[PDB]
Amino acid sequence: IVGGYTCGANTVPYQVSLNSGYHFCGGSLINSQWVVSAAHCYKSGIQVRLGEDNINVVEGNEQFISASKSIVHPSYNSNTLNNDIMLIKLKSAASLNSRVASISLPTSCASAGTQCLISGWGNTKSSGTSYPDVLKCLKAPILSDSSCKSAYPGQITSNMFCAGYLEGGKDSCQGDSGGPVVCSGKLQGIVSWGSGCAQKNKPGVYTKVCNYVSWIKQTIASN
Ligand SMILES: NC(=[NH2+])c1cc2cc(-c3cccc(OC4CCCC4)c3[O-])[nH]c2cc1Cl
Ligand SMILES: [Ca+2]
Repeated sequence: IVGGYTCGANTVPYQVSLNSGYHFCGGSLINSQWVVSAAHCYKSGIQVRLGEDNINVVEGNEQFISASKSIVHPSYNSNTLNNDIMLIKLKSAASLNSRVASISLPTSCASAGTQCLISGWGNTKSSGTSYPDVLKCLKAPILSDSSCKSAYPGQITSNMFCAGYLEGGKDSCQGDSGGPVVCSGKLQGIVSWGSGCAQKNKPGVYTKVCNYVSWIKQTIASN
């Protein structure tokens, strides 16, 4: 997160860190045994780390659970990043409490201007790499589809939306990938892609979760 602030320990209880010997992507807990992340964060050997604040220090509240299976969307396209969503089933259910809790899936899509919270342990510099130890937060609005398409002509599908600031300075970045975009208490987006981080007129592009709720529900129900 570039231009964001320290969230505060466990203030984002649905935030998870996907770890393979180091933090590589974020994710969101949607129930005690399932997490939603981005398809481009897929790899084998994933350990899901819940209740984390400093990812390099065991401070208490952490639950480390191995992923039993990861389900990348069948129509995921790695060239366009269209359908960039993946479901990870945990080997055992997590113990939910005030520090580890799930986030609700949306019943409707959000509108432009809706302010959302994006969080993660991704890079905090736009020019260079600085990864943080604790969780960073950024409040950002969903942009209108004309502004989004004008920024990325020909690259936005109906399963994506842009959020952020066209003036640059505040944005999500690599490492925040797969993590949550929460608006009014509902998971509306997944950190997917953008041109650089916090560059002027190049907002972040997010997977539009409201278009996948029946898919998530049917897939969970059958696995
Ligand atoms: N807000 C933005 N401008 C932005 C920037 C990046 C940058 C990435 C990104 C860059 C390099 C590698 C990535 O994933 C690899 C690391 C782990 C597996 C795939 C990214 O997600 N994702 C991004 C997502 C966004 Cl929304
Ligand atoms: Ca920790």
